[PDB]
Amino acid sequence: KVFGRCELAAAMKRHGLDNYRGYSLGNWVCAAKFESNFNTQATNRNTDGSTDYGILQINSRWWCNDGRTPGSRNLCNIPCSALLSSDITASVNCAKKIVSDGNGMNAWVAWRNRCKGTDVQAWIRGCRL
Repeated sequence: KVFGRCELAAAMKRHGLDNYRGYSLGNWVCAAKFESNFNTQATNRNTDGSTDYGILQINSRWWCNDGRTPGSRNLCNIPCSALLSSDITASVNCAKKIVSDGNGMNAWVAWRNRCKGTDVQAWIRGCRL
């Protein structure tokens, strides 16, 4: 499923992402906008044997189990394909696990690159929240 900027804002908000670990709602819409394009079915295949999955692009070597990624941990207890459905629960759930440990949304390269220290309050402007 491919989200529209506000229904993704409203959905991420449904799921308690607004202000989770000190990052406002727009910080998330932004990472997801630049990582996948609100495309929950996106898949990228890095160098190292890992692959990135869904709307947020979570990495198979720390976070999920697709079983073809060595050096695999399974910190989210999730198959990487649960990350590609249309409901963002699994992805939100695995996003909180990530962000929680100790680096923050710095975990996401695209937020680092294109959202970090920018007026992110502008990816939620307009939306009923």
